Amino acid sequence: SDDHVPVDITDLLDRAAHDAARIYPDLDVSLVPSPTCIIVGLPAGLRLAVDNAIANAVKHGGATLVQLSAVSSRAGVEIAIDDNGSGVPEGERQVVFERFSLGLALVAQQAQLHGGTASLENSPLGGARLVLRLPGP
Amino acid sequence: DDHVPVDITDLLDRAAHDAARIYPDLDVSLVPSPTCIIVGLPAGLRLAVDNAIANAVKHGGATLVQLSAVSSRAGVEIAIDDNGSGVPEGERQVVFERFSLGLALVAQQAQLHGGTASLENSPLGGARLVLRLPGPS
Amino acid sequence: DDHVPVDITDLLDRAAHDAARIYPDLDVSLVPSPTCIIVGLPAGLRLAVDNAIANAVKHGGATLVQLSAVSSRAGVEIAIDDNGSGVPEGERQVVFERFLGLALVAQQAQLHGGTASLENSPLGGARLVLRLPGPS
Repeated sequence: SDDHVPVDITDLLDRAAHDAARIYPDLDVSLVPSPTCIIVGLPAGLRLAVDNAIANAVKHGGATLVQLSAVSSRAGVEIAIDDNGSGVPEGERQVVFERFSLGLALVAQQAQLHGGTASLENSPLGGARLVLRLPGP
Repeated sequence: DDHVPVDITDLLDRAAHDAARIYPDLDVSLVPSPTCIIVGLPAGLRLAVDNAIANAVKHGGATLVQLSAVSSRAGVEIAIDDNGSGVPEGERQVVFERFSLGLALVAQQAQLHGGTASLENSPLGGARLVLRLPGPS
Repeated sequence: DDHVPVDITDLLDRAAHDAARIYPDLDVSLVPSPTCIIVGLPAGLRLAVDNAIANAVKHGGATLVQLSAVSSRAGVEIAIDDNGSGVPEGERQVVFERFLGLALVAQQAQLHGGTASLENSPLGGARLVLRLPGPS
């Protein structure tokens, strides 16, 4: 907590999409225009969570399209990773957040370390929409 | 585990900055690299890097060192390249079996992370120590 | 082995943050310092820093303490400087033999093949220097 520093979430997502582009040659991955949101947290952990989300979308959902977004509000930030993959069935969302890599346990762990939550929804893109809701500073 | 998210790329950047202060006249830097997060032991990873720089300078007589990290689905390949004397091809194993020219600390850390440490010939002229570490996804 | 990689810098930071909570009317911080990883005993090294701070405050009446780490090829020099009343010159070796009482600090220095000594601090009180050899 004394370990938490300023984190430009939008910048983090931008760099995340860029590095993911180089790792996954199939992949159309981008940050959707978002206002600049700064929170206090653990930049490695938050980047890990995004990396891990993108990695599941591709390795396990077979996504060829991923969209990152950040929406600011008085409560904090809502980070979403949307993909056009096979998705995650409503019935399977729980094991998935308990499983380490389909396994998103790293995401739930980092969400919790930040006082926040990670949840799965369905994406307009066709696959999963993973949502990290982190309290603001 | 006591393993936590580690931004390998930032670790290298700090290592090079700190090394440049200990070793006057050493030209040491992180080469342009994507941000790579793994789960690992930041004190042990930093120490492995520190040890590799120290061996390059103290025993290889290096005046130029470049750190790098290359990311893949498999994880990360960290390299410490130097312009020193190098390690002859027939001598690499003995060097890894020795503590500090001795790189056993490096091998120990690589093994703790489920990866490998090895020596190659550097484009700079001296040794290239490569740590290959599995990713978290 | 008991001795494991220790980020000394991070250790000093945690020590300062916790001390700032424990002692009323204390300004205690880590001064900008490189990351120094040594191999050592984390519980014992933290105890040593904790003990140095406790001595400065409780016995020295310090209201300001600065922790710092300087690295070199030989290892790390950890310093705990204070604005308290200091340690009298005639006491500065013997204090490391007693449990005002710094035996815990000397014990950890020795376990690490290092040294602990006391000098005057630019802040007015004591400067406790702990020099630990590096792992390379």
